[PDB]
Amino acid sequence: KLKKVLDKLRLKRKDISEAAETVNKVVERLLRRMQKRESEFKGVEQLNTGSYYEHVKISAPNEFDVMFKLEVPRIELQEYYETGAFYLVKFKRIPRGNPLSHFLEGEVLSATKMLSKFRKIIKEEVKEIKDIDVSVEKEKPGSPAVTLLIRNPEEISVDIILALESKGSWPISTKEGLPIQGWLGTKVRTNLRREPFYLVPKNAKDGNSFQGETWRLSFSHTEKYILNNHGIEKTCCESSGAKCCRKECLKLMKYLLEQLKKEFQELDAFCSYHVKTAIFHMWTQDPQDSQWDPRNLSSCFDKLLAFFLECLRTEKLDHYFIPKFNLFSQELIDRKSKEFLSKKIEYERNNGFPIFDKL
Amino acid sequence: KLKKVLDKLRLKRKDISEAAETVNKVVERLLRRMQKRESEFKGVEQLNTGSYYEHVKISAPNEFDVMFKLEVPRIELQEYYETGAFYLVKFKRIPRGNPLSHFLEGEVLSATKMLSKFRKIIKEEVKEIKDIDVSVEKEKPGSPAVTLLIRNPEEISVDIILALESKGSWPISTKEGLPIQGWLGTKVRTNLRREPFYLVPKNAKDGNSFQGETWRLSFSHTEKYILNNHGIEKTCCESSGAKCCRKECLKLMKYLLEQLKKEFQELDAFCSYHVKTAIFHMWTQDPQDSQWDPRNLSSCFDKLLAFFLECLRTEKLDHYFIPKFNLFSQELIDRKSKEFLSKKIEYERNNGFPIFDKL
DNA sequence: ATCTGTACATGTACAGAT
DNA sequence: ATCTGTACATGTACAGAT
DNA sequence: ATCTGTACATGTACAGAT
DNA sequence: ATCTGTACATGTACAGAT
Ligand SMILES: Nc1nc(=O)c2ncn([C@@H]3O[C@@H]4COP(=O)(O)O[C@H]5[C@@H](O)[C@H](n6cnc7c(N)ncnc76)O[C@@H]5COP(=O)(O)O[C@@H]3[C@@H]4O)c2[nH]1
Ligand SMILES: Nc1nc(=O)c2ncn([C@@H]3O[C@@H]4COP(=O)(O)O[C@H]5[C@@H](O)[C@H](n6cnc7c(N)ncnc76)O[C@@H]5COP(=O)(O)O[C@@H]3[C@@H]4O)c2[nH]1
Ligand SMILES: [Zn+2]
Ligand SMILES: [Zn+2]
Repeated sequence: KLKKVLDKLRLKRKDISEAAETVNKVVERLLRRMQKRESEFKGVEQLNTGSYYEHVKISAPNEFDVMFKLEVPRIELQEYYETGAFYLVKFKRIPRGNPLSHFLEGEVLSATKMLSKFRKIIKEEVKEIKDIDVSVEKEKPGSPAVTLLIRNPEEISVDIILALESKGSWPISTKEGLPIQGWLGTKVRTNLRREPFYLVPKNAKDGNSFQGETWRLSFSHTEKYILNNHGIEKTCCESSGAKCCRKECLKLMKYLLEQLKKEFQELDAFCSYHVKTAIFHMWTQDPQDSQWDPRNLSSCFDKLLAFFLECLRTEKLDHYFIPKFNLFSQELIDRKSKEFLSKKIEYERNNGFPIFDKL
Repeated sequence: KLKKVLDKLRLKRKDISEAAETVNKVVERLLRRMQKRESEFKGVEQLNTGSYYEHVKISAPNEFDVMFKLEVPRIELQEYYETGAFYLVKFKRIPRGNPLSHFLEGEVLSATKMLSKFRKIIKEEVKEIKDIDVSVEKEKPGSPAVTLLIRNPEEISVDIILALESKGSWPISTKEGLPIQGWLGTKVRTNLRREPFYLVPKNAKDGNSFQGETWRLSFSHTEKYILNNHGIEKTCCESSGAKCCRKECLKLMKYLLEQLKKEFQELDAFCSYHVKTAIFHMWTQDPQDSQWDPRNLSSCFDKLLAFFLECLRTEKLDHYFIPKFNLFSQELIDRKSKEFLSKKIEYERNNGFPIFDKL
């Protein structure tokens, strides 16, 4: 039943090969451009993130996410009023003459300006490439990405995401986040929090305050580690261990949402990150690998579904790394929208998911 | 029962404080002296190893192992007669002002010369210490250590072990070693094998060829890791996890052997590394954390005893990292000594462990 | 001036103490 | 059940080197 | 400092086994 | 139907070389 759907969603070796050689050509070229050109982004480094590199991409290999991360030195952060996830970045002491002088304002590092130069460089280099059909997608407000459209023959999107890499303690808003103690352990949590944290040029809204200079926290690196080290036993899904169905529940849920979203404009507010967050919480609630036995795929998916509905009903979905940050606040997502998704999901669930059969 | 014995073997904090303050001073001063002038050992680095840092030291904190390890860049290893564990080290390059030219014995690096110099410097530094009563112990045949004897009132041994560090991949003799795949897993094993490997002086005084140019492999770093990360579950012995009794079993077995060795000179051939190796094999054999439940301390200890007895009776105890290196070979330990230990352990096992009550 | 090796600063798992 | 000393990892300050 | 080489994890594919 | 085992492919870490 769901086995058949997973067979459908499973990427094909040839397709992965073909898509990857092309994306890697383009990304390589861009990345070389960033340092080989005496730019203000010299020293930038590649970190692949997201579904494809987490092995939870479904249907086709047509979306690739990449961070270009730049080690900015000692910076001071300021919480963009009690969101937890948004900040203004100032320099403790401006060492001066540095690459990012012209991105500053009043001791503040403007996300908009820096992103716009990043973008300008990217468009410029993209015009300079002749063996691949590749263009730059129109900018979306509220997006930290510069997105590329490649037509191999087939359509592939690539998000190039500029990120500041900071090596200090994680911000205090994350102190109670990443609650993996009973699941992946305290040693894993402590190690993960010894890793750098990332800031991303996503603008905060209202259109009120310092919208354009605002950055946002990102833990794409931590999420990648988790997705690939997801068991309570060290050998989960390893060649000398036993398979679980955690990844496949993520795939099915992502598929449900993708399908519902294709059909219904009313679901625009919702996204795959909501599903990823919800399953992270579920993996926390039920840490034992035995609670994700492949033979229990259906019930596992069902429990995931019920949890998601609960989140819609209570209108609460806390960011996994930032507890105070409610992804389903009435501010972010309209109540009517959550009732709508609730009803659609309940429909599909109660009728053996007809929408898994269509295209 | 055995729990009361473990209560007796538990180290006291006040003792730990006292011993560690002194040990750390002396080690600190030696490492610093090595790091000075134009000594051959400049660049040497410190790695604390063995029981005390594995948290399996018993009775008193009166023994400390510390590795002074030196990276040796270009390096070629020749195996010593298919023994798996023993090698000659050759620099197939030119000195270029090499600090180790002085120890070169025509293409090869001499263990005994290097050790001799290391030791001479240590002795010299120890003379300049007037705070505490610390002396250098008479050299022991077959020992890669310069041993210090500190009278901190209480007598304390500090083994300063000279080591060569190579960052290349491990020698082929270890390919089928470290069989942790069904226990700690493939990712863990790959990571450990990405770590450097060590070489320490064999320093036998037997009389055989290449006696003073023979080094032995060492993985005390890896062993430390395994001891501190010993569960199939990432949360084993953590604060949101379940305690197991693996280390407690190691403690009991170490204690049985120590008591017997102090009573009977017949057991000089045996050492604690034998029980460490046996228990690593047991942990591979019985990988589930539920096979080391604290409630089953007697059973677990007993199965360990049973296993160990067979090793004596079949004359086989494979080095965990080097399969073909048999620690109980006829050539290392006499059948009489093995029979003697077998009978001692059998007796102990079948009559309440009276030796646990001694002293 | 600027640079950087050394060692202090901070955090927490582990396991003894109370 | 909580409190707490050691070992250990990583971030960062500044003296003395350049 | 930038790059290639090596090893092995993560995947898919598909013929022969259960 | 599912499992197993071999072949096939990419992603990622990091030693070591110029
Ligand atoms: N990845 C991610 N992290 C979030 O915290 C987040 N919050 C909302 N969303 C939305 O989920 C959807 C799917 O994300 P995808 O990864 O496929 O592409 C994302 C991703 O490649 C990148 N991106 C967005 N936020 C971040 C982030 N915090 N860190 C790194 N990359 C990010 O920009 C793309 C678009 O972001 P948005 O147009 O703002 O909204 C996304 C998107 O609609 C998020 N997506
Ligand atoms: N650690 C260790 N690794 C071995 O492969 C080995 N083979 C035999 N032995 C013997 O176990 C006994 C207890 O070891 P301990 O750790 O307390 O002190 C050891 C330890 O501090 C150190 N040492 C010995 N072998 C090594 C080694 N291979 N690597 C690092 N250090 C070592 O020098 C001390 C004396 O060594 P030996 O007199 O050669 O024989 C030892 C010892 O009699 C070994 N011990
Ligand atoms: Zn798994
Ligand atoms: Zn344990």
